[PDB]
Amino acid sequence: LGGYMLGSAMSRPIIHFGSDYEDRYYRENMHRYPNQVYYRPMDEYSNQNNFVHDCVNITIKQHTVTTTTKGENFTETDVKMMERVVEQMCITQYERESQAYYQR
Repeated sequence: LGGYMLGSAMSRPIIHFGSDYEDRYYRENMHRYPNQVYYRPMDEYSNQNNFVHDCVNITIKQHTVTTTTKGENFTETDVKMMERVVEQMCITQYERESQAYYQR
């Protein structure tokens, strides 16, 4: 875990799934959901979506695994839902730290 880092927090984003009900679905669960996302220090990774991709996957993982071991089976849809919301969160947390690189 401590080879990764958690950074700052934010409020939950808002992301349309193509179903006008699937969008509401996660809304009607959003009391919890992820609210912080896991990365590594800026070093070589430079991409847009591709920085986000692992950032998302590892956050999504840590937010699934423990929940699974509490008896809550997030389906494929529950997990894919989180991946979008974590994408926006990981852009935000990515960029927050790009600004701090420029600030040197």
